[PDB]
Amino acid sequence: TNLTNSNCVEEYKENGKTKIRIKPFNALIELYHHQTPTGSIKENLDKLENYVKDVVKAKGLAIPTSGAFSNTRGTWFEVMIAIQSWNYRVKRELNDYLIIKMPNVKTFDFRKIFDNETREKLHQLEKSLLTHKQQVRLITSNPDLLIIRQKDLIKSEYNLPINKLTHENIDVALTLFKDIEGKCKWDSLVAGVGLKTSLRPDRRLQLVHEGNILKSLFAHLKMAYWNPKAEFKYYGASSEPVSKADDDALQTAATHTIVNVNSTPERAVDDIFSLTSFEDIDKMLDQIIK
Amino acid sequence: TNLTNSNCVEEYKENGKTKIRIKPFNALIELYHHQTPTGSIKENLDKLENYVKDVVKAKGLAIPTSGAFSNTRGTWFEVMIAIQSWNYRVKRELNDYLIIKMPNVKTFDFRKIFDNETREKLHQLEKSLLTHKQQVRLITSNPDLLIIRQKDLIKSEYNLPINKLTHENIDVALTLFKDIEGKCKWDSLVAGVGLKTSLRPDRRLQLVHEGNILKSLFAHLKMAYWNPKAEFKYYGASSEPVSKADDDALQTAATHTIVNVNSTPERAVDDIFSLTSFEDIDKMLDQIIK
DNA sequence: TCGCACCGGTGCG
DNA sequence: TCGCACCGGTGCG
Ligand SMILES: [Ca+2]
Ligand SMILES: [Ca+2]
Ligand SMILES: [Cl-]
Ligand SMILES: [Cl-]
Repeated sequence: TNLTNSNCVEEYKENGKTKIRIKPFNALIELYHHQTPTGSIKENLDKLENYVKDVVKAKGLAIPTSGAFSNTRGTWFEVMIAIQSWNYRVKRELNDYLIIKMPNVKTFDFRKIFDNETREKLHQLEKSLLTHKQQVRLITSNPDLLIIRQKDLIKSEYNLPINKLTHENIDVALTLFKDIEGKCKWDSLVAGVGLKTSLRPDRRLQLVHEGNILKSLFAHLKMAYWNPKAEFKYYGASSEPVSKADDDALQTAATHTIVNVNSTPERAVDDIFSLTSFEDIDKMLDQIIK
Repeated sequence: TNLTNSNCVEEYKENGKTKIRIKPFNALIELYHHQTPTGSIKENLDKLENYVKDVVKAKGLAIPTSGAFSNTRGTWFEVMIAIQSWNYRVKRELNDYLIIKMPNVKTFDFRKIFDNETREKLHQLEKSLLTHKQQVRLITSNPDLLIIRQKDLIKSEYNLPINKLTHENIDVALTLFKDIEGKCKWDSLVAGVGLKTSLRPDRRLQLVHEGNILKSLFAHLKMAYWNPKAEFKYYGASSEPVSKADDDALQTAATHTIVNVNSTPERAVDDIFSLTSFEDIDKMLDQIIK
């Protein structure tokens, strides 16, 4: 019952008023410092939410808003996937694959992953797209997970599994991206994944935009290197059931692949996964990689 | 002070519990039955929100959630733009232009606007995109406003201005789409507009997806009819200031226009408007149409 | 200071 | 019954 000394919430000052802030990572640690989560993802998210809700209540404080939990639930789901993806490549012994949880585009633009030769190809494109009366760009939010196949990137440190959630464990999973800055050959990036706790008819179109933009960058790289064999695939994943409507929407073409009558149409999002249990995270990775 | 007899909120039964529901149209009528809104849009939205908030408070009831107001504010902004667009074409005497507020994709798929010859061209595309091992589609939410140039579509009934907000006035603005079912030639549709009370780094990419998909449908129509002169433009509009970041994101290419080194890159969203006052709605329409 | 990216809770047909 | 499309309120660097 010692909820009163929890640190999953945090008081702070704003306009002479004490304000409340959820600490999402702290909530993870306090519930999982002995054992990372198992069973139903959706149920674990609610357990985390009802924990903080009990911490505030016993502390005498105001309930955080629905917006605060949306932000927080998004992080819980991402950290859960990241950690389970870290452990997947260990127990499967995939010594040439990395599954990386990416930060936001300002912290680390995903194009920074690539080597010099490829970063300049992309810069040739970027620069040429601005050299017109009407300036154009190619912008999107960072993919949530990147799957990279490149042997020389794996170090022995990565083969140690994460059995418990600590500030230090979460930090290595969430800074792994740093190790690969500059080192990737263009055709080593093999897939990306967009993660959402839930979908909505509007928010689900964000996955399509993302895949469309990434594949467009990649189609350009296929051309510059004149390599028709290399592929980049993009995927969505939800913590809820995926309806038929969600399915139809996520069948939307990568529009540059439908210009001519003889082109093979390509989907922007190759597939959408409904992650009910942690087991399903393993199942999804099986399809993506193999 | 007679807030107690307002109908902008409405009690209803759910699991033996009386629940509260905002009636957004009713709020509009009760505040604007003598005079449609003028001045600052953003301020009028807050006036509508503080009206309902005062109605519930004086009635003794629970405050509607932040989600309820998001849904409601979205409608207020749309009805305001629609009505002001109705009056724009009247006072400007544009006898060959319609600016139509569109409903959702299930109520009225926007492709229903087109004549038979064009609806079959689109069906040839739709059918061909499914005739592959990997089924693909072209899906998006309905554009908020359509701008259509076709003389034979204007009737004298449309030239009467809307000076006050009544259930009957709002209804004609919101059912105008019905009049044009089947009657549009492909190159009569000249622009679309996506309307948002506010932007966010994720929600703003929805405008890009939309414009990308619409222009892709249109590029196909340009090809089938072999007409290089016809254009379709797509625009965004916010009720808040538009930052530089919002601007950069909305400079994103329509990806099918950047495949070859000699193609002229096209933006998915041709421009983004910050609508501070009702006057700005008139200004935007001036740029779009002329 | 603000930009990024998160997602639930609606009103309505 | 649910699918559509709406958008604010965050935690954090
Ligand atoms: Ca995501
Ligand atoms: Ca809109
Ligand atoms: Cl195991
Ligand atoms: Cl006037």
